[PDB]
Amino acid sequence: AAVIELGYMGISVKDPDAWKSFATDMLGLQVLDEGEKDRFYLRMDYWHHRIVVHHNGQDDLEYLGWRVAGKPEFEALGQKLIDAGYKIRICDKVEAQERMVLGLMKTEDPGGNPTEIFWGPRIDMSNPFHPGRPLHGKFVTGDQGLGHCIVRQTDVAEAHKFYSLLGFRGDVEYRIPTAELSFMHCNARDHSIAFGAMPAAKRLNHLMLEYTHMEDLGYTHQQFVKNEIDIALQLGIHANDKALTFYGATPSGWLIEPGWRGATAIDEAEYYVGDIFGHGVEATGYGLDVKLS
Amino acid sequence: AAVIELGYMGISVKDPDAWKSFATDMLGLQVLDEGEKDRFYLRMDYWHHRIVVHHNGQDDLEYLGWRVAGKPEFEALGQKLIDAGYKIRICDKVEAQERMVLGLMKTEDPGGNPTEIFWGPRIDMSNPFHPGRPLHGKFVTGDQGLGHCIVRQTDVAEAHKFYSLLGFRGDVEYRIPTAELSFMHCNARDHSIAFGAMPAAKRLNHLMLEYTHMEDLGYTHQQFVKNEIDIALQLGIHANDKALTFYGATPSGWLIEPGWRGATAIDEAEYYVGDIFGHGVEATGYGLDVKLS
Amino acid sequence: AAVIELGYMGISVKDPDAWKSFATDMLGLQVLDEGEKDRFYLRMDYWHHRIVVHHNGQDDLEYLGWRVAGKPEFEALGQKLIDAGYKIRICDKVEAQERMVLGLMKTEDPGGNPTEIFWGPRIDMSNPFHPGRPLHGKFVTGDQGLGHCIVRQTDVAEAHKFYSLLGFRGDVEYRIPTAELSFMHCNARDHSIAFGAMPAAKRLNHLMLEYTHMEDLGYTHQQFVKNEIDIALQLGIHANDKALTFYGATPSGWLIEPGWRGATAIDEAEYYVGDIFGHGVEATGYGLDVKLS
Amino acid sequence: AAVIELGYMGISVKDPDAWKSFATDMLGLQVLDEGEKDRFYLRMDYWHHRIVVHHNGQDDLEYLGWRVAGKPEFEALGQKLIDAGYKIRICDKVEAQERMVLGLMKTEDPGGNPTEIFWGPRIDMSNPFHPGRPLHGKFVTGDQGLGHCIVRQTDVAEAHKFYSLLGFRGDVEYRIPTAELSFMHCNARDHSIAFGAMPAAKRLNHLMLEYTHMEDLGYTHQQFVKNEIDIALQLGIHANDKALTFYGATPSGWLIEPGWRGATAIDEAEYYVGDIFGHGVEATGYGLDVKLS
Amino acid sequence: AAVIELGYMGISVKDPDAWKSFATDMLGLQVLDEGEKDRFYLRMDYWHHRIVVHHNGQDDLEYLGWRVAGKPEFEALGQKLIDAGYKIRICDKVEAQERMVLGLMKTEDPGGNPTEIFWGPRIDMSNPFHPGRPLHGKFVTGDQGLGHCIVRQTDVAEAHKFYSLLGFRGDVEYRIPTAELSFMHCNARDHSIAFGAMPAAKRLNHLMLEYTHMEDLGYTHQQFVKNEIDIALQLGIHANDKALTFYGATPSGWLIEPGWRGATAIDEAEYYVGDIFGHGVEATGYGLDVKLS
Amino acid sequence: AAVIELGYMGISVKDPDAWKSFATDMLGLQVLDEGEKDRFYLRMDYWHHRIVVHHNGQDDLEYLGWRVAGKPEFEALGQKLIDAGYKIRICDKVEAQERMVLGLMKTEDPGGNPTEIFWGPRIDMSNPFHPGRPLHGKFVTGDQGLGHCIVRQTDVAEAHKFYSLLGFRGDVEYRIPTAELSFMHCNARDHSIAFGAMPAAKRLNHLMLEYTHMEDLGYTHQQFVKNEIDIALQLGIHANDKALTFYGATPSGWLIEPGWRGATAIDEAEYYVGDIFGHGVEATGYGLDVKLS
Ligand SMILES: Oc1ccc2ccccc2c1O
Ligand SMILES: Oc1ccc2ccccc2c1O
Ligand SMILES: Oc1ccc2ccccc2c1O
Ligand SMILES: Oc1ccc2ccccc2c1O
Ligand SMILES: Oc1ccc2ccccc2c1O
Ligand SMILES: Oc1ccc2ccccc2c1O
Ligand SMILES: [Fe+2]
Ligand SMILES: [Fe+2]
Ligand SMILES: [Fe+2]
Ligand SMILES: [Fe+2]
Ligand SMILES: [Fe+2]
Ligand SMILES: [Fe+2]
Ligand SMILES: [Mg+2]
Ligand SMILES: [Mg+2]
Ligand SMILES: [Mg+2]
Ligand SMILES: [Mg+2]
Ligand SMILES: [Mg+2]
Ligand SMILES: [Mg+2]
Repeated sequence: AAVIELGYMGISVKDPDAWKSFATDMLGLQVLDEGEKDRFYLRMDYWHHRIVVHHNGQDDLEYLGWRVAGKPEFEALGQKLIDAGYKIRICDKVEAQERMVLGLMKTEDPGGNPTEIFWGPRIDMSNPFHPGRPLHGKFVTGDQGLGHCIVRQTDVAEAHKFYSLLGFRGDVEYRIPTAELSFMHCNARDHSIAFGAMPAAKRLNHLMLEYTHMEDLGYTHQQFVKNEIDIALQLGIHANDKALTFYGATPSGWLIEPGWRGATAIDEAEYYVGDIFGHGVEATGYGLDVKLS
Repeated sequence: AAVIELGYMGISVKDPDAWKSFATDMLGLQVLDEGEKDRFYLRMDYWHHRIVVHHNGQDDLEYLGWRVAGKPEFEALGQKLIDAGYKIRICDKVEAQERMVLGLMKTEDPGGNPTEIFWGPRIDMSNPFHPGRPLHGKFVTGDQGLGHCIVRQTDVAEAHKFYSLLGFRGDVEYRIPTAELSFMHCNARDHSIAFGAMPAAKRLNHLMLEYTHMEDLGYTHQQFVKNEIDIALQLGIHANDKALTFYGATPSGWLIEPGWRGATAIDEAEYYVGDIFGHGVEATGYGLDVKLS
Repeated sequence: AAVIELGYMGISVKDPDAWKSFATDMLGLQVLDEGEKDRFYLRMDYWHHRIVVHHNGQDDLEYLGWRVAGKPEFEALGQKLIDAGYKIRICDKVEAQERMVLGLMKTEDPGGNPTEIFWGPRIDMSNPFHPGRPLHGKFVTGDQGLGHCIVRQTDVAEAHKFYSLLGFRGDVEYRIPTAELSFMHCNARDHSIAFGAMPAAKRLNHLMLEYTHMEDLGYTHQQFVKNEIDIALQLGIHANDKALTFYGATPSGWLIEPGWRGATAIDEAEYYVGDIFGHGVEATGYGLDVKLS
Repeated sequence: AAVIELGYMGISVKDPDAWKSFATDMLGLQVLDEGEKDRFYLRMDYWHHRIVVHHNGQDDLEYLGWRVAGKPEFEALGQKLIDAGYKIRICDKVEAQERMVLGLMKTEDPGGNPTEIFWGPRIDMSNPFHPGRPLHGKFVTGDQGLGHCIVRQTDVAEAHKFYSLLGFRGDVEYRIPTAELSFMHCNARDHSIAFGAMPAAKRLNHLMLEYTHMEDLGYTHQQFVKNEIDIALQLGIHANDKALTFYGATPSGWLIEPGWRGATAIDEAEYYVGDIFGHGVEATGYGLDVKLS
Repeated sequence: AAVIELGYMGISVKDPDAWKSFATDMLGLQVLDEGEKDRFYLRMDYWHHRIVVHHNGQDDLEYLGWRVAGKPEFEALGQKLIDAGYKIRICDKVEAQERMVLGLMKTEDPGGNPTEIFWGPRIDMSNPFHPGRPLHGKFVTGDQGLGHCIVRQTDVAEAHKFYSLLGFRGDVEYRIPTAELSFMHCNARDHSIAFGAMPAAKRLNHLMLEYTHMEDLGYTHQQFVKNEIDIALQLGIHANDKALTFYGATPSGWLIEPGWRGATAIDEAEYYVGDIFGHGVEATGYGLDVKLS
Repeated sequence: AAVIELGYMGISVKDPDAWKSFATDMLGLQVLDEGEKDRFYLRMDYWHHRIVVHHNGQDDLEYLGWRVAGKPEFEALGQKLIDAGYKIRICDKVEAQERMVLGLMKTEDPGGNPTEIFWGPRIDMSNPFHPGRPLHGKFVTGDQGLGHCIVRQTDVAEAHKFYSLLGFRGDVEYRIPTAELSFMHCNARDHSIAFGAMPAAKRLNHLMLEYTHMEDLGYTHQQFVKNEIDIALQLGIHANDKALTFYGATPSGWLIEPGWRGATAIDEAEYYVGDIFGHGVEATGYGLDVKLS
């Protein structure tokens, strides 16, 4: 029994209108508004949603939702967490329905990040993805889940223990002149969660979303430049996942990492002291002032 | 040890002559009459038969025959069922020979549906399938077994427990505005058995048979229309298996679901609130008045 | 730990000169004479040999040599046989060297057939196979071992227990109007050993050797016809392995089954009541007077 | 938990300048000098290095570095070695940093060869391999590690026990008229370590490095001939790995075996009494005066 | 008979030392100096050279060398040019040897650009490409020739007539708000020559060289940024060839266009009014101040 | 209409017994003796023969036999040769039958080498190739014909004109420090005929035969070394065809070039000044004292 993907994430925001325009125009995500007073959804694929956007918010992560294959794996992982001393709560039907899942449990990772484990997402096969702007392609999701994030941790060894229990694999992959960053995978995506020991004002450092087409990544980069949105780290290729990516500001102040061409996760641990090219610092103050080239 | 396919099914009918004409002309199945006073066979492939048609009957399912790989799996599953508290009977040679199998056991699922577990079907490699009408292609069988059915259940959780013990995987896949339907697989066929909590006059709701060719599905649909046979649900594509199918009346009053292009089963649970298109209700009273589009 | 192929076989013969001419001209095997007074070898591939031909003999099987992957599997299987009550003898270096293997043990199957289990065959990569007559192709060996045989058994259930312990899988595959024949596999070859309950004057009923090319099978058949050698069963295709084969007399009186186009073994048990075509009886008295078509 | 590749090796040399010229001109390896007073590095691929060359040395092997997938396998193998009675030392951060690995332990094989087990090599993805002379291709490394070696052993059975514990598989593959040589694999490379019982003045008999291109192997052979460097064994093809190789003197007196076209390791043990062609003795005194053709 | 590739080009430069450092460090080309007083060579592949760099020069193009398949095509094209009224000179052996070709003719295109047509380039298969800095990959050459250029033309219709006679195909592909640019191909490279009506101080506007690997393109871009070399047009993707490219200053003042992922030429004419993304103007004065996004 | 392969060759020899042993043991060719007093045949494949060996001979080439597709191409090429001023003779049935072809014409190339053009070779599909020694593989023939040769020419331009008329393509490919050698192809074999201006005592310089397997080439090389047969040029790889080959003496004094891994012919002319590696001179006096490395 193990987590198999980053299924969904919840964020809260102070400016929902800015977020709708940002998500659609700058990224190509689809806005779905179900008429709820306090939230809307962002789509990437056939799932009803991948991101829940809550308003009256704190401009930060609200929860990560990690999928397991089914009820037997849900029950086994729950018991594993209990046996290891972690505190979990199995949610009732109302709470599961709020997330639009068949089964749901809530806990917190060792860094304080609200963590949900679920099975049975709602897939709207009748409602194909329709991007918020014209796209050459689509997003890479499927068995790789929605993307990845770096989140704050206060104790890297304890974080690693928790994510290992959940079925993730990975360790320190960068020693940057020394800062150490750890990257963990639960499927073919090179990593789904990553972290280090750096102090951080927010739970969320960045969210990476992956395009199928280089043309969409480039156009997104151009949208950031034309609209004069801060780029924290310039275009570059990571040594671990081999993806072409950049990092730009969101209206909430944490970063989005649009990217293209991520490689398959490997179980064999290796480490690097820098990236392949690029990812030079441009705008500062976003929690990623590392020297990568 | 696990069930690996829906190997055969037995039905009983009040009008065997109507069933011969229906099976051959409307569906393209092959009638095999071995001169027995009380039954004949329907073929789909090289197996001696896939369906036994008993006459002097009740116009309903008589038994489902689930295959295991061999004697060791047969013996292991038998003991598993006994240990879990289910009542089984290991059949003698005469009874096994009646079904034309090397080993046979009989039991009943929690909904009262007679359930057989066997190994070693008779394959007539010398006698290739010869359809009851001209076909462009053939049927999809092989590792996927003969097809799938929905059968009546009175306790969904108990049904799920039983089929899980037998090696099936699956859960609720549709929440239709709320009706919940569960679908379970034991091989690459998207599902082989499915059920929900709806009251039903018959054990059998429908049997799905899959053509290799769209042209045969379309011609079958045309045969139903031309002969003015009730179509309960119109052409459409299911969100789970992605197959193009419709549902038509059989002479016994339960439905046949001829189809084409079923997708591979997945172990990762998801659910839907509707189909991709179609499957609108036409004729009523057949136990499937759900809103799928 | 399991047997992985029929590695070699030993036979003894009354007329070694006739056997050399037969093996080369009629079958295309390669004769290798190492100058030993009491034996010579037959080759099929890069192995030093696949068949040892002893002279001053009884015109029957002397031993079957079953390969395991290595020493750990050899030791594990030896202990398994001991624990189950079978009598084995681990051979010393001289005896292992006689067979040209790294490790050797000797036992007897429940029908009295001398049975050897070994690891580490001698492969003469420096000495490519050179057939005893011109061939269009070569033999099918590799992961499938040298071929298959039917051998005499006195207790089918005990035979099955023994071969199952050794890692073989399979059961009754033919019910011929009733005679039952069992076929067991230990690799991709449809079967490597088979048996039934019929009385037999010899340990060996037949040995099947498989050509890569239909042209070589046909030419071999023609050689039997032209030289007026008894054909016991005519050309035909088996329902289990789908191979085109015939059965002809050897100088020792047991049969050779030259063949072509054998299918991959399947773990799922099925049975047949006849072959696909052919295999009609021609010459009688060879222990295979079954009705296969 | 098992060793997955020969990750690195350390050697010590009396003439570092001769080694730089040899490695670059004769073999095409890349010299990397980090300004350390007592060592330099040789590269083959993206790894920071594959060979450490220590100076003020003994012209022999200093250590073999065997990789495991990650920390869990490192910890499991360490405990396995302890439980079996072997003496290991888990290294501190300074020592791990010396080797540029995330975790390191040191021990000695039963023949006295210093043996290191590590996880997390440093990969310089920013610094692609740049050969020390023009090459048509590159080296075969990746999942196959850097190459293979024969090292001295005093007790073959004890050596085999040790490498088996580490996850290697293999046994005697040559009986050369009798000398027995054992070859063990831990990945797809036909073998990564090999040994026999012959007396040897040095720990290291030879190191084999594999080119992707035959043209580079041939040019290397020509470089040895033109520069009048001793060739111990002439061009030939091995019966086990099917590679085209020759053996030439290094400035340290042990042999390099440049090669091309190695086959995939097999778990099924076989043995040979000679090679496919070539590998005739030319220069003597290098510890490989065997008759291979 | 037709031109099949841009085989070589000659340039002349005022600062050969700056060009050596630029070509090697910034681009990864290989410098080959044959000891000639007035020139050196740049390599990209197995050809003896692709670019001749003459010194005591004008910082501009000296000649384009267009390859034909062999002598029959050389002779046919020569006669075609003569028959159409163009002035050509068939070169003697000394002149052909200067270019290291088997046959050579010299002419001038309608814009005054010295144009050479040749067959039989010198290929140094013994001397594999060795880049002037470490590269992840190599260059795209082969059937696509060395790259492409834009050169000055004074009469677009006459230029088109000339290149059409030589076997090129293509027409106006961009109408940029109106400036019209024409692009012509002679092989699978999307184009090998292009031109428009804009006034130009130099014969050569830019030369495009294509990497096999995105990582090398990105590293080259980084080298331009780090060394503060003018980038005329920023990273972007062309609508015609779909390549990712940027344009940077050379020491001669004309531009290099390093790129990656060019698409196959198409014979069906289409046109665009802008690029896919990027190629925004940065540094001005380089003859490409067009609005492409 | 064009020649499509080197179909057969005739040689005459002073020592037929030495030639039988040489061809079989040293090369693996098959000797076929039809009981004719003055000749025997050598086979490589299903053709009745590829080489006719005449005795009472001159130890040189007697004729090259070039195949055309059929009668229409035979008639067209005959008329082409006549129209161009060459002297041909269309052979009668007896003469065609001597060569075992359906149609035959005889002429002489400009260097005096007897040249035959034919259609309709005799293929003995009933008699598969059986090599004169054990082989790992077979020969490369099929659409590539039997091999290639260098033959004497007195006027290279006239030779080129003749072979061009016959449908061959090619030109000078080596300028060896200056000696120029021309190589011409008529199918996918890199070349089938080659020549230069060097004086030669014999019509035939060498015949190249190509193995499918490197192992057979290496074993052949070893046979030459062990039997102390002159090797004129050592193992090496040609820059044009990329084949691994060496050149050894035949009993007739001209050379055989056994080889492996020839590349596909290219229509685009290029030239080289040396080989990739090897082909160093060993034994002299065989008409190939060129410097190739
Ligand atoms: O996705 C990533 C891969 C590698 C990284 C390496 C260092 C910082 C951030 C990184 C990141 O977001
Ligand atoms: O085969 C099926 C797939 C999905 C279904 C969904 C809802 C009702 C029946 C269904 C069915 O027969
Ligand atoms: O190889 C065989 C396959 C099937 C058989 C079925 C019945 C008798 C002999 C058989 C046999 O030798
Ligand atoms: O790599 C090798 C393969 C086989 C061998 C067989 C005998 C000696 C050395 C050998 C070797 O270095
Ligand atoms: O390679 C190119 C493709 C398209 C272009 C379109 C407009 C200007 C330059 C271009 C170029 O160099
Ligand atoms: O087959 C050949 C290819 C290239 C050659 C190049 C120079 C001499 C002989 C050659 C030859 O026999
Ligand atoms: Fe990231
Ligand atoms: Fe259904
Ligand atoms: Fe058989
Ligand atoms: Fe070796
Ligand atoms: Fe361009
Ligand atoms: Fe040649
Ligand atoms: Mg990772
Ligand atoms: Mg399902
Ligand atoms: Mg079987
Ligand atoms: Mg091995
Ligand atoms: Mg174009
Ligand atoms: Mg050529």
